[PDB]
Amino acid sequence: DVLAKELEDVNKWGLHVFRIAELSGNRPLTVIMHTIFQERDLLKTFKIPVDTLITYLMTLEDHYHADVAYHNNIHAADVVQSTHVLLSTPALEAVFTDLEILAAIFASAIHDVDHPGVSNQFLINTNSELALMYNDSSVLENHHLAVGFKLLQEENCDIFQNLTKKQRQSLRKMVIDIVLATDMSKHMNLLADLKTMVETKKVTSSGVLLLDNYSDRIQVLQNMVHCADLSNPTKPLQLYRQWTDRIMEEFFRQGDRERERGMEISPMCDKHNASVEKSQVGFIDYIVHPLWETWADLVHPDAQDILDTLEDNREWYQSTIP
Amino acid sequence: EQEDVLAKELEDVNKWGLHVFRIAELSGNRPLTVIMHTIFQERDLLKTFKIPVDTLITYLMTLEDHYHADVAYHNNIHAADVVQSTHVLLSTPALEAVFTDLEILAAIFASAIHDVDHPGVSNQFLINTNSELALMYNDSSVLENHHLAVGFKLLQEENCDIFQNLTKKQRQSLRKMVIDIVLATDMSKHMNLLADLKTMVETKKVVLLLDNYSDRIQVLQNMVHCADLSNPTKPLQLYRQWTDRIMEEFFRQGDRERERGMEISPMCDKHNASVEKSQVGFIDYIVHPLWETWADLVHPDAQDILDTLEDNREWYQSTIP
Ligand SMILES: CCc1cc(COc2cc(C(=O)Nc3c(Cl)cncc3Cl)ccc2OC)on1
Ligand SMILES: CCc1cc(COc2cc(C(=O)Nc3c(Cl)cncc3Cl)ccc2OC)on1
Ligand SMILES: [Zn+2]
Ligand SMILES: [Zn+2]
Ligand SMILES: [Zn+2]
Ligand SMILES: [Zn+2]
Repeated sequence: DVLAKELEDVNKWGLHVFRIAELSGNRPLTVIMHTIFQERDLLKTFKIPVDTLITYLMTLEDHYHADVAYHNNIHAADVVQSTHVLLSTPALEAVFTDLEILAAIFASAIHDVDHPGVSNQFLINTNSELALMYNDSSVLENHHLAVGFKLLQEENCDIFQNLTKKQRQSLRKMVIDIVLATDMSKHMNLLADLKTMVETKKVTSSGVLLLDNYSDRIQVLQNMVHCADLSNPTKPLQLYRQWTDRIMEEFFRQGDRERERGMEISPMCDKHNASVEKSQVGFIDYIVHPLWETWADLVHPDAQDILDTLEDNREWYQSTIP
Repeated sequence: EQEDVLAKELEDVNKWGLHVFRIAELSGNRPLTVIMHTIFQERDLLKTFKIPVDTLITYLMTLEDHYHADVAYHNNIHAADVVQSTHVLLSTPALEAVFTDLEILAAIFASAIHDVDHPGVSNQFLINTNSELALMYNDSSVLENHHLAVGFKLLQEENCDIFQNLTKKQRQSLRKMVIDIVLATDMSKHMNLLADLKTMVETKKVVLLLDNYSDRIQVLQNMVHCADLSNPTKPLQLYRQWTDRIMEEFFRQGDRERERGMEISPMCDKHNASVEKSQVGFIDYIVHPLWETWADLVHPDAQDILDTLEDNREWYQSTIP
């Protein structure tokens, strides 16, 4: 009831995702995905049985770790809802097909599933079986994908059962391309290519973005989901601070884990040598703002208020460095 | 008698155009084991790396056992041949004293495991059928990722860890080079590999000089890549055998495709085949553009390899009706 009222803001940047998580009984990924699928009419279009969709969403969400402070179901829910908003941006109206929309949203939902709360390097340096399976290359991101797809095989979980072989192949390719691009090691080349697109940006008669080949289409989708993944600092300050607390909590636990084991502590993971505020400022300056400024140019002027909030939020963290 | 003829055949171990098919029959289908062991002795790798001999043999036999006997081309003879060809490419004068013993071990081990557990079908067939392997690897270099994982997993079998006396540092560095090398054996990576090698031939520093790890690995990746694509550069009676073997494997995949109502892959249709035209195309578009560029890097070391290639191409041409 109060849930239904929070869920009207689903098309809005700055949805109260933590409140939705409390009111859904820790089912933000399920309720938010279901709402977006109903709103986009994705069950009708792709003939998804509603019970199959809910069983799958529940299974997926169950495979995010409740012990993990940042890379859990709430963050998945947030990235999903953020991608949903970015997909609705005026400059992208009627640009992407239903299957392309479904891919970006499915990709967002599965994109951190079964995340252990430690980095790829931690997994590589411990010689984990996961690093062994994936030859030390995008270990986590390959795992998120294989889990997200594998869950379709559980009882009544195949939400794609009515898609044709061509649709399934197309969808699967797009999902893999998007999630593999969520590895930060790919950040600089994604951004470089977004920049190049902005430099040679074309618009149709209808005033929306022209993307006429797979390469450019997937590039934008990768950058969109990447933007959603890195959208925390662009959110209302009250939301951004809760995300900040959770990432640091998760980073510190990795640091305590590395310390116990006599490993080099990873950057930002030392709870005894932390500058949370200084780190948020550098994060915005070197990563978040460069990316969002380029996105904003791509979809000008749709994202202007997102960028203004970003810039407000950085100044707050600056004001609060000791 | 039969043990003596093997020994005299392995004397050509340092030569291009070893009689690898003879060695396969003479060792009782143990070409990878006998050729790897010979090369490890020839290079003093058992001493340098303090690999116990029983451990080496046990691992080599284990690895060899995980190549498929029923697979016409991507079996243990192919692996023995890539191993031996890499060994010969490593001994080229232009590259003398360039690579460390670990880098040598990396390239040889990578050659050895580069196709282990190959099912005889392409990545695409595995993708299209929704196989477990393609699901695990997200349709991305499915087989090559697998080859690596199997090669490394086999070290964990009883008395198989041939890197047990390597230090933590050596293990970390070897592992990273093997991964880099085998992953470049995916043909989807051929164009960027060639281009990158073309760039290095141009900004060539000289006995070749290699500054960073980017340049060191790039050469090793391309060397193993050349070893992998060396069949047409071999004495004709060997090349003819390799062509017969790849066409048998391709036609078998075609038969499986035809069977399943799938689109038959290029060169896999035995009812619409041009073995001779395809070989000339293979040389012109892939093998010769790469061997020409390797020959340019090691000038003049690969003249005879490149002459054999140009001779074999003209032979296959003559055979076109
Ligand atoms: C370079 C300075 C710097 C500072 C931080 C810490 O800040 C944050 C970092 C991240 C963050 O890095 N998330 C993340 C992504 Cl998008 C992809 N792969 C792995 C990870 Cl951990 C998500 C949210 C944050 O604050 C609310 O990360 N880098
Ligand atoms: C372009 C025409 C063309 C013709 C062929 C057939 O010829 C051959 C092809 C191959 C061959 O393609 N080997 C291969 C490599 Cl190096 C890497 N990944 C997968 C594979 Cl199957 C190995 C040996 C051959 O005969 C000497 O392949 N492409
Ligand atoms: Zn991630
Ligand atoms: Zn994420
Ligand atoms: Zn291969
Ligand atoms: Zn091969």
